[PDB]
Amino acid sequence: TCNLPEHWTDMNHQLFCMVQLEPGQSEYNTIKDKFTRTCSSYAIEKIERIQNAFLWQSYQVKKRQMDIKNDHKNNERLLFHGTDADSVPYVNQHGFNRSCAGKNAVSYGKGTYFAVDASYSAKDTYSKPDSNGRKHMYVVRVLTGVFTKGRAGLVTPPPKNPHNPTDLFDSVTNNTRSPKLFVVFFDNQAYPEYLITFTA
Amino acid sequence: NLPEHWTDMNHQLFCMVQLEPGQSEYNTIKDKFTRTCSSYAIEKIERIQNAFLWQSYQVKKRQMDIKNDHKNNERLLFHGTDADSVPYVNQHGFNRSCAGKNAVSYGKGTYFAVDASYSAKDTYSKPDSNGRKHMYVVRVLTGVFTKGRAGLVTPPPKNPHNPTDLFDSVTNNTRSPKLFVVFFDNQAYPEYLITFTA
Ligand SMILES: NC(=O)c1ccc(I)c([N+](=O)[O-])c1
Repeated sequence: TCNLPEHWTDMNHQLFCMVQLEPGQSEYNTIKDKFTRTCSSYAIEKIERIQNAFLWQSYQVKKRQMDIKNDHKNNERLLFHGTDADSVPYVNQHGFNRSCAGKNAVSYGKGTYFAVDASYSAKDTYSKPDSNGRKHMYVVRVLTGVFTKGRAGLVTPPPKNPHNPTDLFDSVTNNTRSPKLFVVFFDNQAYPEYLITFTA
Repeated sequence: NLPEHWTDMNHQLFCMVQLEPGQSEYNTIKDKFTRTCSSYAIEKIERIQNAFLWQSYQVKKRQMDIKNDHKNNERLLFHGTDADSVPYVNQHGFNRSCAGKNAVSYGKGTYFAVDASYSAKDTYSKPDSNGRKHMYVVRVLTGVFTKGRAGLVTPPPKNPHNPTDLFDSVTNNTRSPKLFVVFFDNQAYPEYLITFTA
């Protein structure tokens, strides 16, 4: 699938690959710094770039649509998502699925949740340590677009005007002034870009 | 890249286009509907021109055609809905998070019927206060399918030792499918809206 970004490595005609990043090169350093800004006490085992051509293609289609609809290109944020080891193969291949969100982690709506700070996704309740103590967190491109405060029980973002109920916000947050989380409610509004495997 | 049979929308992104009973386009839909719904009468048939939904759906179709190594992945199916959901569906498609539970559930997704008679039941195409019932004709990427189960949140894996390689959809019966369930956004494009009455 097309418009692959220039920093991906050649995939030998594969449509999906996980590429372990070389420590000390610019790309690895950039992601490490984002994580260590709030997670300096954790130890990074490796960082992998997710090269999922089909997921990227569908995400970029949604990004172009949101850029057109909102009349600007300020629609993407880089956020974090902690998950358990058993969900990692699914996310790598299929992205994030609101139908899989826990349960008790839905306080601002029934969508997929993304943290501004890696430290929040680093909680064991999200990046559940596996049998060997390894924890997993994604660095995610998220199409947050135009957002509003969320609330429990939402299944889609609220409309921007209750008298035009189909023109929706793009995401919801806990606090519009100083957001710490964003929730998106549609597939392919979030692209898992890097996987960080780390320990306490 | 919008289809050439669509009306020129003057850079608008969404339009409903009323079809004329003369046309082959109208007649094929009427015939597909009447094959199992001879007791009902069509008020109108509208072509749904939704640029963004079409783009995302066509991307998914190309991906599924590549993955399955054939082009037998799409079926034209029916979906009855209440009038209050029509504005949302026209704009945003079918949302599994909004779907009612089916009387026989083969999974938690959006349901599409082979026969218009199924979608024509008042349980799905609920009559509005003016007696109007609403049924979509939908391009659905059914792909490779298996018999569903009520607990499904996505289609099951084809192979339990490769849990991420999924069937594309599920059905009530693989020998004689009458319903298909899909579990992802942009796997179904609402192409026509039939408004009909008893
Ligand atoms: N999976 C996560 O990183 C995650 C789950 C729930 C929440 I409420 C948050 N959060 O950043 O607020 C993150």
